[PDB]
Amino acid sequence: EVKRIGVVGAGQMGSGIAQVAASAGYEVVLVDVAESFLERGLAAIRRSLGKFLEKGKITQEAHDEALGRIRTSLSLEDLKDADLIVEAIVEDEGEKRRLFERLGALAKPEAILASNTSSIPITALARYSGRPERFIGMHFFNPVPLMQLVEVIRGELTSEATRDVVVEVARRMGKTPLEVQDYPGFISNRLLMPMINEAIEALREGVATKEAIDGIMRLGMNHPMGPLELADFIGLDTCLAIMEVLHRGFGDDKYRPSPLLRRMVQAGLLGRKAGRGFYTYDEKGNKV
Amino acid sequence: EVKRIGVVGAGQMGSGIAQVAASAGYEVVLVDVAESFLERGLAAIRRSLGKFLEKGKITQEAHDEALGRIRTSLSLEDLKDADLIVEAIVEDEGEKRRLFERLGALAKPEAILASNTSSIPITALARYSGRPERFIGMHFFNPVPLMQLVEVIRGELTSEATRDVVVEVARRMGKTPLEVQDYPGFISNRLLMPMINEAIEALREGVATKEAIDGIMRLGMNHPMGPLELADFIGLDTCLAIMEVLHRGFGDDKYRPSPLLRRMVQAGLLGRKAGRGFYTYDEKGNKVG
Amino acid sequence: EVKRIGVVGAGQMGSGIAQVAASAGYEVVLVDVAESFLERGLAAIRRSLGKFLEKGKITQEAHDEALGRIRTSLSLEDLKDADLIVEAIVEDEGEKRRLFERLGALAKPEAILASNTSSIPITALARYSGRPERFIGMHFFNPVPLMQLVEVIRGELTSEATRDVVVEVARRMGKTPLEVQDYPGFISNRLLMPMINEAIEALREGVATKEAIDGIMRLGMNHPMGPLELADFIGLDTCLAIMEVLHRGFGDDKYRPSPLLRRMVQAGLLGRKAGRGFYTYDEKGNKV
Amino acid sequence: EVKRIGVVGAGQMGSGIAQVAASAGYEVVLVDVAESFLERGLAAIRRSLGKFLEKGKITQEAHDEALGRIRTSLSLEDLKDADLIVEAIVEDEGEKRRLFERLGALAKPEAILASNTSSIPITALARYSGRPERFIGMHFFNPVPLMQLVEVIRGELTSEATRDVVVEVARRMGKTPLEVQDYPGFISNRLLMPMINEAIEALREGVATKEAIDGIMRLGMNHPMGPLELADFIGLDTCLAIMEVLHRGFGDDKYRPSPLLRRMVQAGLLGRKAGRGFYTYDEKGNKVG
Amino acid sequence: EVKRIGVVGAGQMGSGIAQVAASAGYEVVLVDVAESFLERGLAAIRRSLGKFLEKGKITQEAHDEALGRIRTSLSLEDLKDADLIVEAIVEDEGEKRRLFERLGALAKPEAILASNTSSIPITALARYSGRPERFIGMHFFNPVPLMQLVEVIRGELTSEATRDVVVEVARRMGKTPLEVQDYPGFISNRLLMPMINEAIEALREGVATKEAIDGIMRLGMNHPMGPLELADFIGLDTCLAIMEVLHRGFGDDKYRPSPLLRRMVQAGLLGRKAGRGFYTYDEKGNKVG
Amino acid sequence: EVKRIGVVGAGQMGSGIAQVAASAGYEVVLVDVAESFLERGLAAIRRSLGKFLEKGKITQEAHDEALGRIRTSLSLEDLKDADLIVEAIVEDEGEKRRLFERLGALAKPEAILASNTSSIPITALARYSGRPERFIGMHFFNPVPLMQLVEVIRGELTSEATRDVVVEVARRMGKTPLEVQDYPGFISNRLLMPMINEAIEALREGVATKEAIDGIMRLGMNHPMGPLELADFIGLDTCLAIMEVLHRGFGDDKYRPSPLLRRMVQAGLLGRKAGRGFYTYDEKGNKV
Ligand SMILES: NC(=O)c1ccc[n+]([C@@H]2O[C@H](COP(=O)([O-])OP(=O)(O)OC[C@H]3O[C@@H](n4cnc5c(N)ncnc54)[C@H](O)[C@@H]3O)[C@@H](O)[C@H]2O)c1
Ligand SMILES: NC(=O)c1ccc[n+]([C@@H]2O[C@H](COP(=O)([O-])OP(=O)(O)OC[C@H]3O[C@@H](n4cnc5c(N)ncnc54)[C@H](O)[C@@H]3O)[C@@H](O)[C@H]2O)c1
Ligand SMILES: NC(=O)c1ccc[n+]([C@@H]2O[C@H](COP(=O)([O-])OP(=O)(O)OC[C@H]3O[C@@H](n4cnc5c(N)ncnc54)[C@H](O)[C@@H]3O)[C@@H](O)[C@H]2O)c1
Ligand SMILES: NC(=O)c1ccc[n+]([C@@H]2O[C@H](COP(=O)([O-])OP(=O)(O)OC[C@H]3O[C@@H](n4cnc5c(N)ncnc54)[C@H](O)[C@@H]3O)[C@@H](O)[C@H]2O)c1
Ligand SMILES: NC(=O)c1ccc[n+]([C@@H]2O[C@H](COP(=O)([O-])OP(=O)(O)OC[C@H]3O[C@@H](n4cnc5c(N)ncnc54)[C@H](O)[C@@H]3O)[C@@H](O)[C@H]2O)c1
Ligand SMILES: NC(=O)c1ccc[n+]([C@@H]2O[C@H](COP(=O)([O-])OP(=O)(O)OC[C@H]3O[C@@H](n4cnc5c(N)ncnc54)[C@H](O)[C@@H]3O)[C@@H](O)[C@H]2O)c1
Repeated sequence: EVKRIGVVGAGQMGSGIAQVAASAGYEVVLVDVAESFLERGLAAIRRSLGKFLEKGKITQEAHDEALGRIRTSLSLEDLKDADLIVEAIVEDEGEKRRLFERLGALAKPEAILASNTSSIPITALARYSGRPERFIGMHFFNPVPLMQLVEVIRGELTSEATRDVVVEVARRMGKTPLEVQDYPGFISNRLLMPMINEAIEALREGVATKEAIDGIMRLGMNHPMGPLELADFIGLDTCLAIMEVLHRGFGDDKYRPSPLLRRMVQAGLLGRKAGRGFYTYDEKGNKV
Repeated sequence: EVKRIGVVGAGQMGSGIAQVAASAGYEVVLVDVAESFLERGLAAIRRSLGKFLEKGKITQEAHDEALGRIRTSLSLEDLKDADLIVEAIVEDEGEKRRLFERLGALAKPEAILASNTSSIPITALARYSGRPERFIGMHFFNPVPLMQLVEVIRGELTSEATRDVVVEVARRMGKTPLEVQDYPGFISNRLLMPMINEAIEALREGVATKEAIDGIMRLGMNHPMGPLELADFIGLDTCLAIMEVLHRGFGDDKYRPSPLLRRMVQAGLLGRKAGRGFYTYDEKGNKVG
Repeated sequence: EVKRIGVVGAGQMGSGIAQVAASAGYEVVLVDVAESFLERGLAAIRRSLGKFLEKGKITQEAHDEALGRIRTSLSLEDLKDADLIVEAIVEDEGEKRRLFERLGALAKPEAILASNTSSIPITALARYSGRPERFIGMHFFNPVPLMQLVEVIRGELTSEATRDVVVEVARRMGKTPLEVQDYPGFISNRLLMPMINEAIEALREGVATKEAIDGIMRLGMNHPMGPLELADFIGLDTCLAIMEVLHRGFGDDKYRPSPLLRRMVQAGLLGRKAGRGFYTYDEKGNKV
Repeated sequence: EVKRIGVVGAGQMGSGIAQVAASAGYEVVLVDVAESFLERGLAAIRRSLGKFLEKGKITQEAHDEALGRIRTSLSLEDLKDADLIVEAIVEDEGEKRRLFERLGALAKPEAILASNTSSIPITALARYSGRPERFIGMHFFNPVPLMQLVEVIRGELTSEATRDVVVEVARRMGKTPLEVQDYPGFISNRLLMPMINEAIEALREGVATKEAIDGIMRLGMNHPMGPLELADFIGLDTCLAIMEVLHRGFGDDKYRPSPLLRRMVQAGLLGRKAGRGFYTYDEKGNKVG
Repeated sequence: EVKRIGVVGAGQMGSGIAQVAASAGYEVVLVDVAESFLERGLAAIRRSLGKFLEKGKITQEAHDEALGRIRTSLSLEDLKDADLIVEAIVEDEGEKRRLFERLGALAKPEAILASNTSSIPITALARYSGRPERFIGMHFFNPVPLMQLVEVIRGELTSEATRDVVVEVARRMGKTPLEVQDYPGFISNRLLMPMINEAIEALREGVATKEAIDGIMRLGMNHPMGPLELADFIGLDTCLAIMEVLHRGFGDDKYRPSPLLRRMVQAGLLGRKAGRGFYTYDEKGNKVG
Repeated sequence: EVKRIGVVGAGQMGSGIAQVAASAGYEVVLVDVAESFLERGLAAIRRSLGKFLEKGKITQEAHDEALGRIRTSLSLEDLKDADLIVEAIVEDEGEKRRLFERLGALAKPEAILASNTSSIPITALARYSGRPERFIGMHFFNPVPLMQLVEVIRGELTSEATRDVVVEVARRMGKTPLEVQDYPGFISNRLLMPMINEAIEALREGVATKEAIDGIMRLGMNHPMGPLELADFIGLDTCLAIMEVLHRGFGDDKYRPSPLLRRMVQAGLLGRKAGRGFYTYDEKGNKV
């Protein structure tokens, strides 16, 4: 039944989702708002599939056939016969709302619509879609070709059938789909971001240096990255937005953002992407 | 310096601290309250040093010399000339208080006293010791011979000199000492335990199953253990006690224990050590069913 | 501006290109698909530099410093910061196309990409690269350490700046760069291969023996090798592929391969590398 | 006298023989029937010499010089001036016969011809060669670069001089040549294979499990591999073929193949190379329980 | 349930079985027919335990306690309350029969009787014992303190319970018990001895020298000893007796002893113990000439 | 303060000294006069570290890191920043003199120079170095990775500081440094070689056979090797050279070489390395 997958957004996540869908044997249409963004997206797909081929993880045939199953477009109308459309556009409720109203109008009636959103309520996006029973969260992990997890998020009205289809797509993509209810932060961000926020509060209070905090979590807890270097990697603007969703969604002070996180974002010290957050980065990323 | 190290408590942590001190070239006196506990402790040390020798991490000489530098005793008086005494007894403020009053009285004036406590304020233990400028937290990670971290916790009155001595001992033990202020949860537990507590709240609220929660944190965040299986490993009684220290010490509802964590502890479902917490364990401590 | 040169293919030509780049003072990253091929390539570089040292063409210092400037790698991503990348992989348009799509995606924007291709249109490879203004033919001659010529081939879109950079690299390598337009056979193969093909036709027609044909061209025209022994040296499969490129590219019967050349290739009589073409060879490649 | 060695067959054994000949300082011409087979052969030689280099058994120079002494060819005529030609082609008497008739015709008169055959009579191959006095068995052990033994097998007509030359080549290859007469199974297969066959019969009779049989021979007799896991390693088709040579060559029921060995081969349960014999193997050739 | 072990025969094997039983924590009564034999037996036990102590494989305490658990006796009646009695007397069916009839009469009803026999059918000895369900083969390997293997041999009537008890005793002795059915040669001798016999036949036929035969099996097959030097080590009289058991028990010419093996035994060339078999030995048992 | 160790001579001793320095955590530069000698040296280091790894005496990490700390070179100038340089070249005073004059000129002023010489006076080599207070004997035992002893030899002018640094390096190498004054034969050779020489004289005089002499010293005195088999192991040329240094240095006939030792050396019967001395050896160096 699922043969054709639409992906909206050829960014960090959408280009990975398009790749894993194509590698699984699905026909893929990847949509964005400018040719330059589509080109940047297929460049990321060629680099990733290229590494899989180089290290003997896939054959020449599978490499070339996967690329052959990806078509790019500037036109949402080219998703009219997709069985599943995965949205991976900017993390902005207004933008996703306008997209899902359009997708609800043009997608064939049996098409499932899915969001890769980190933080926006699945139930709200489901209402904007006009087909809430055929709406679900399909939350991938960065970078998509390397991360086995899909967090599958049921909206209030998500049907059993919708969940079964998306769980099977994840399995065909070589992923482990784990199901969660639509509450603020789902599981992934609800568990991760308050610990990062607590590290930032400990830093503000002078409990320890950034090096001591990151070293304690790496060496003591075997986290691959400490929370402050991880915040820099995610982006401090993204960290703040997720803490605000927890604070506003639970309505509980428990989830208040660190005032130092607010201050860093006001300063534009947004992490690796700005060349500076808690640490300073050179042009390649790497700390200095 | 420091030539002679006392370790009080030949348990899970103290037997590891004794081993790493001995392997570093320090003379060690390991003290407990019964011969059976000392025997269990040196059995753990022989098993660990045995594995290091077998895998070529140490020589026969270093293996034999390390064991040769460890003496056991039932008498605190045998610590009278220790340069550093590390306490690793039961996590109970009253017990540690009575021990530190005794150690303050009998240890030579220049001796530094240290606690491996997970949660009890270093500043309070420092006052009980009678020598707060020569008191410090020296917080090791389980299992001590394998975990490179020492969290070094300054009490209000801990001197620069005391910190310098203990940081150097940790380096000679092959550890990375990272310094933290004496506030509830230090860094390690303040960051870890509220995330475990949040996983337990998500489970109570029906947001996901225990398998989905642990799988998401393992696969998504590359945590070696998910928070619920980790809670079982630490002990749910220990998890609840640390959340209570954060709640009482910060005085902030932010750190309130999950009602499900309280209920599990009331039921005696304490994790691996009880054969059941979030998961069920066999006699070897592996999941079953 | 050019400090770092990538070479893809540690074969007959790529190992020579890597050597002359290293001897010229450039940092070299030499890439192939297996460690054994890289080892075989640096063994050829050590043998050649060893002969240059023995005959007093270079000093011990220059010998050791040249080897010191060559790193081998199985990862194309190690060419991310190369100023110039020269491709010397198998003569197959599909293989080169997939390589150049990958190189275009991973190389820094200012990097120039070049092909050592004998026959494949530079303008086509330039399109596959995604950066045609920064694409050029850089055609070396076998064996690269000994042959002074570089044939520099402008694609339709090759910039003046790209040509200037590659002409300067050739000069720093001690080579004479001579410029040609991207048309079938360039100059080198367009002039050489139809004369070899004509010798094969004269042989098929019974006009003379192979010895008479090669002797006439050696003694009469002062060619170092007659065309039939030269065909055996190049490989009859390579001769046929070049004649096919001339025939298909000009679309002109003038350039039709000799039916005897087709027949020899069907028989696997490919020349020196098969132990037999027009002549019979021993294991060392001498006539018997 | 021996400067130039021909090897026919760039397979498992021939590529090893070529390598050890080249490492010993001989010029080697390695012959096969297709370029792909020659490429596969020199790939195996580069991998092995690469490991010798990595472990400090040889220098970069000796590595490069050894490879420099190996030339490949599709033409038997290129063996016209070889002093010694060692055949390591398919174990098929007809194929070896056609090869040895050709080699006898083209090799210079003083050239010695040798077979690596496991089981075909040396005396018969010697007759096919047309120079039986200059024919001998030179039986190497898998893998050739690692195994010190050469079993040197005299045909009925093999001269003293032929034996002396081949014994000296084996010594220059760093091998221990041990001399045997041309009778079925020589020594190696005559002694080994009937014991493997007996283990298979004991298994068929229900005397013990495969694990008990292999464990008894490993622990009791200090054999590195038990006979059933060894049969799987050799290939049950090869084990059956060698038992048939003993049975037909001695003409004695003493050497009859186990009916269970026949049945396993009829089923295609050939051992490691088929993914299953007595034991089951994964793609890497390790057992799975 | 097994606390007390009887061993009958204080020879090469019985003194080893007594030692490993004592080292495992069992009370041991070691019986023979003369004081000199008992003295020779405990001398071998002191030498072996002495070497374990010197090399630090055991403590002084364990050394002294093991010797303390061994009593010697000339009276079978001293086995009246043994839980397990292991026979290790001369390899003679008549002698073992008379012993087992006596042991069946005097041993307490729940006592298990076991034979270390190399070759005599377990089922026959079981019948002589009068308690076949409580009879089993417990076949140790020379020298017992060093060899991990026990071959456990079920008689036709041996109970599951008897097998379970003897397998557990072997494990407490630090051994690996591997189970086999009572058929001629069990597994160990059925697999080993026909290959030794074949080496002797190849030698008689002039296929190769003794050095070539032993060298081929050492270097080619990674056997620690070649079959001819191994035959000398075992004793050629023992080799012939085991081949006779295979020949008579299977009733199959396949297992006929080599005529050269018979001739060597007729000449008294019995191997190391006679100073000459296939090889010549000095008084220390090293090859000479 | 000692971080970087130079070793000159990649022979039997120098390759062992380089290995033990690298295993102790020092950065090592190993120098010789030809590539083949450096290759033979690192082959011996790989074989030795390989055996330590195989028998579980070291970890994979320690094995790989030790090899990673060794660089080879044909240029003494690469020792310009060594803290300690240990010479282990040919036992020839003229060669060591020319080396130490060069090392004195190029090594940084605080660098200590040490000789592994068996027999040449430390005080003389110290004068050739131009920095006698920073010169010392550091005499290792064959084979270096297995032998715990370092004989530390004070020249007339060797400073306390120089001795302290070299004693500490020996301890970090896992060795037991024992201090001796610079007089002929130091302690090791002064005690050992006259007893070997006496065994040779007893053999020449027909007092006993070589087997009786070696058996008496093994069984009676618990020497692991008898003096004649030991002479074969050391090399009879080395034994003679050491006896000559005792004879010429003390100026005392007491230390005259056995005429049979001179005769054996004149015949080239040098011991294991020649396949024959007092005993005959196979290619593996076992008696025959
Ligand atoms: N980056 C992460 O690690 C990560 C992880 C999980 C989930 N997410 C979520 O995935 C989504 C995408 O994030 P990203 O990191 O890939 O962002 P990105 O900026 O890399 O990509 C966003 C893409 O969407 C395109 N786009 C914007 N508006 C559009 C519209 N109206 N129609 C079509 N295309 C439009 C942009 O041009 C761009 O190509 C967000 O909701 C984010 O919260 C991010
Ligand atoms: N984060 C954690 O996992 C955690 C939690 C709580 C406390 N701890 C800390 O770890 C250390 C001990 O924990 P463990 O897991 O090793 O425990 P354990 O119970 O295995 O060992 C403690 C040892 O102390 C001995 N002991 C008790 N009272 C004593 C006394 N008065 N004098 C001497 N010995 C005495 C006990 O007999 C026992 O051998 C303490 O410093 C404790 O504060 C660990
Ligand atoms: N050989 C000549 O005389 C000659 C003359 C001039 C031009 N050329 C051209 O140069 C090119 C190479 O020729 P050659 O003779 O060196 O061939 P070759 O077969 O010797 O070498 C090709 C190498 O490329 C490697 N390779 C293949 N695909 C690869 C990939 N994707 N990435 C990295 N390495 C890869 C192969 O493993 C091999 O080592 C061809 O385009 C040929 O037409 C050849
Ligand atoms: N593999 C072993 O363990 C082993 C042990 C000892 C002896 N042997 C014997 O060595 C010989 C080779 O065995 P292998 O395992 O190397 O086999 P293999 O199949 O790996 O190699 C045989 C090679 O011979 C080539 N070949 C076949 N017919 C040929 C012909 N007529 N002329 C030229 N080349 C020809 C094939 O192309 C192949 O490359 C056999 O006689 C075998 O019995 C094998
Ligand atoms: N020697 C081996 O390698 C070996 C291997 C395994 C099994 N076995 C078997 O073990 C048994 C013992 O062999 P061994 O090598 O110890 O022999 P042994 O001759 O060394 O010991 C036999 C002992 O039994 C005693 N003995 C004889 N008759 C007796 C009797 N009626 N009552 C009590 N004691 C008596 C003898 O006095 C002697 O002390 C034999 O059945 C033999 O086949 C021996
Ligand atoms: N071999 C022993 O058992 C032993 C014992 C202790 C001391 N020593 C002493 O150690 C020194 C080394 O002896 P060895 O056995 O290692 O000798 P070796 O011949 O094995 O090694 C000497 C190395 O020095 C190199 N060399 C020669 N001149 C050189 C120069 N000018 N610069 C750099 N390298 C140069 C040679 O090429 C060779 O690789 C001698 O002084 C010897 O007396 C030897």
